Amino acid sequence: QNSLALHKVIMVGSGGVGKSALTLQFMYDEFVEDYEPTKADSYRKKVVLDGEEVQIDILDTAGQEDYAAIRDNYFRSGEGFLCVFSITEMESFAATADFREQILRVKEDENVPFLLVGNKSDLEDKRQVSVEEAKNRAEQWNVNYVETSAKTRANVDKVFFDLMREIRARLE
Ligand SMILES: Nc1nc2c(ncn2[C@@H]2O[C@H](COP(=O)(O)OP(=O)(O)O)[C@@H](O)[C@H]2O)c(=O)[nH]1
Ligand SMILES: [Ca+2]
Repeated sequence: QNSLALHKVIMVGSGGVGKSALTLQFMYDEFVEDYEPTKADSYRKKVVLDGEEVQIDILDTAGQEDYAAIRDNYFRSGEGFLCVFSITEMESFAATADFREQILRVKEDENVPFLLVGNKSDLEDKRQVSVEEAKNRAEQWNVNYVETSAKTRANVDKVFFDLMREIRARLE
């Protein structure tokens, strides 16, 4: 009846960027390459965050919602956001602006816990989005930029843990 902190994370970003692959790497320690692109789902896991046992809830969104009101309701439920793009697809980086605005409209707080996540860092030779331009956007938004690979696990725990650290600090 002792209650753990429950950190509600939402994955956002355009299609194919790695939302599900990041989620499933974090949850199950597997790189999953064919996860149904239209499927949204939630995941929960106990994690030890800076020595404190907590629960993380991850909503892996898929952009499928029947109404804007439904999408906004999901976003309103979230406490922090991983805003993912693929470093190999410039258009997915451009699309992060829309997710940022959607989140800000619902959460009404420019300091909402939020990381800009450039995924597919193992595909450096296919990079379309420079580190510099992504860092500059993160600086404009006052968020951290982290590059990840769901394939190699690089920075996967970091993005989820660092987002939980922002939720913990900012929603106190
Ligand atoms: N090389 C590489 N491929 C990735 C990575 N993350 C996702 N993928 C691939 O990109 C595709 C889309 O990933 P997915 O997680 O389903 O994208 P979502 O639509 O954002 O959920 C799949 O074929 C994945 O295997 C990554 O970090 N590196
Ligand atoms: Ca997905």
